[PDB]
Amino acid sequence: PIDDIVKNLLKFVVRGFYGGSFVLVLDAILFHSVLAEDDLKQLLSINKTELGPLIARLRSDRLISIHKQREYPPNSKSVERVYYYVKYPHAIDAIKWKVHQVVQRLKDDLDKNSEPNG
DNA sequence: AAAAAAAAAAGGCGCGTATATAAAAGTTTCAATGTATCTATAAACCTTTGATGTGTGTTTGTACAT
Repeated sequence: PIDDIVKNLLKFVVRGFYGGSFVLVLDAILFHSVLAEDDLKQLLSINKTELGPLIARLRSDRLISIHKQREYPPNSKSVERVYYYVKYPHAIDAIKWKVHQVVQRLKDDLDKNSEPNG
């Protein structure tokens, strides 16, 4: 549905004005909403400084609200995983405002213009 | 008293002191990367100990032979 477009649109921006690797964490956790954190790390098989700053954007854009996918461990102890429960509405909401802001960095800039007065 | 082996002793071989020329080969040293190994630490359990509704309990009022 538009939900695919929502994910589609997320890919575009995360690849339009973002680097290529930005969408890799998109698709990986887009495969399954409630995903174990290591699975993406395991399949990518990459370092934690090749994953940390990418995780930053996912929550810096709030696109991947990594839900604490708590599981029932067999040892009777703590169990959880960073399952990116995407907050589709809220993610774009800032984005639209984010977009607006750069336009303000042009809508204001229209007065910084052609013919010399100063 | 006589024979044999090592030291006393010096002068010099021959390139370290620069020393710059340049190519030719190679080393080591430095730093980013990767990994098992300490640790605390706060988050797992287990036990403890102070606060706690209440099952059982003292007065009220009872059908019920006695």
